[PDB]
Amino acid sequence: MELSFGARAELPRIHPVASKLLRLMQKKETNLCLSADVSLARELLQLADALGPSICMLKTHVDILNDFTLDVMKELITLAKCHEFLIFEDRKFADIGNTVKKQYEGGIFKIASWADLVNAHVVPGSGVVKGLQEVGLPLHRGCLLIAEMSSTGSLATGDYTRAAVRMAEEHSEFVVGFISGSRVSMKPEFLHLTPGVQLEAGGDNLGQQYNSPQEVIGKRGSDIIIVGRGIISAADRLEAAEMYRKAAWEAYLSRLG
Amino acid sequence: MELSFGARAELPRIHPVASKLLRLMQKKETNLCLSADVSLARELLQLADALGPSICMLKTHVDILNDFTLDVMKELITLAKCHEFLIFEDRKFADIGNTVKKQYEGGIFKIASWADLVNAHVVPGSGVVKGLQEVGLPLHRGCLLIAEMSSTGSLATGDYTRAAVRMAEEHSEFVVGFISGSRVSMKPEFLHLTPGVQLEAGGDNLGQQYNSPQEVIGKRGSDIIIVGRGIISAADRLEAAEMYRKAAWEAYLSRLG
Ligand SMILES: Cc1cn([C@H]2C[C@H](O)[C@@H](COP(=O)(O)O)O2)c(=O)[nH]c1=O
Ligand SMILES: Cc1cn([C@H]2C[C@H](O)[C@@H](COP(=O)(O)O)O2)c(=O)[nH]c1=O
Repeated sequence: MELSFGARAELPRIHPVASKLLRLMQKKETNLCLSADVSLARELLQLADALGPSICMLKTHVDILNDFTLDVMKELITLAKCHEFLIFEDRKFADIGNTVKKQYEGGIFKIASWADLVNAHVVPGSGVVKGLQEVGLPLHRGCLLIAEMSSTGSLATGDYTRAAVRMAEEHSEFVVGFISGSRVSMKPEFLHLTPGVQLEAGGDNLGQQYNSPQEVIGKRGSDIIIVGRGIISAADRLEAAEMYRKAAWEAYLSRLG
Repeated sequence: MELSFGARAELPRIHPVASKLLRLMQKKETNLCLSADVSLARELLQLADALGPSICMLKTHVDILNDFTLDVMKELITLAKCHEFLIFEDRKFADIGNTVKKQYEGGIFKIASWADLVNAHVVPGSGVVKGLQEVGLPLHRGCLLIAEMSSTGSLATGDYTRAAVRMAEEHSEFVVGFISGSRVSMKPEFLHLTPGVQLEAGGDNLGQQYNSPQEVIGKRGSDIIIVGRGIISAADRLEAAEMYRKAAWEAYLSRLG
């Protein structure tokens, strides 16, 4: 018996960040996360403003933002609050717990001070989560664990995926879901976000592999599609975002029955 | 048949950045990499200058450097040239090929412009290496693949480690070695760098596990020790670096018989 996003937002064990996300997904009829893989602050803010109404989440990539400052982040947060979407930073936390804590809080980027969500690879073992949560829990943040990857030759399969699920379900005070290609947890409190999404079949020239919104949401049971080039390379980015939103949303409704 | 670092520098298939490293290791009698996990440029540069003569490599951590600028990295290059050590940036590239390319070249940090070596996780598949290579190849950079991890619960074991070795073998134009706990390749062109090293037994409270220089160089067959807190937390970091250098160097000499 599958629950709607709005009902999942109310589950007793839901994490506050997941609840906030699920409520705005339901309100706005969007389960699309825009991957904003851009080099300029002006492009990031322009896309966030123009596409904000169509998205539940914006995945930032601050490591490639040539003119990052914390003032840009302040402005991005203003747009996120106005249009109602969460900010998910791309950075791949993937080190021992002692140093990921410093990477999350510190440096020039101060990721924990503006990202609602971050993601981590599980390869270090659960210390990666324990280190992140020492920063994320005081800042009321959530984390996604990379349980599967979309690229050719991915090693995030089999027992590796199972380890990611166990690590999430044992750190539910901080971990709110997964980056995955499919549903991997049977617990409805966890979110599933799927990159490697385009309307048409294909890939890229460096190992990316694409599946459609209907396949990943409808057949594979994921919750949210993450789309970069399928939107940003389109002539009309607003229309492209709307096409992806409508595709992902219908696929969700049809699985819901 | 074990070869000295100086002889390995002359191997037919050696990459130019590995040859440079192996030659300075032999010249200076050091197989120590300092893990400069500090948040201030002045401390980084003071450590690089004082410990430069004792190290073959300095592992930077720019994501935690609160006052990073490219001018700081210019001064680090000057010290690296003066004292003869390589610069290895910590950032754990762990994305699809198309995005890691941009992360390596771009943003504020412009890692490829100053780092001799970078490291990647192999979980995405070989596209991670191909994307980095598209930037680093003409710059005579090299990459290290994370084949094993030192932390409790590491998933970099078994077939995962074997996949890392195969990926390195198959990309030897750019991959010059491993982050590992032991020798994982039989090919002497490859470097093995081992973190999780301290003179004393123990660990940390976030899953780090330590082994001694004698164990990891002498018994486990690795080439270089990566040492952070064992040096950084000492009152006199120069004396500590010298203790680690002598331990790792004499363990290496023991192998040669
Ligand atoms: C963990 C993970 C991230 N991503 C990231 C890389 C890009 O920032 C984004 C996909 O962008 P794209 O839609 O332009 O291919 O998602 C994957 O594509 N696959 C994965 O498995
Ligand atoms: C890939 C990898 C990196 N590292 C990094 C994290 C730190 O920057 C450094 C170890 O620092 P430490 O000597 O203070 O524990 O090396 C590991 O400790 N283990 C690993 O397996």
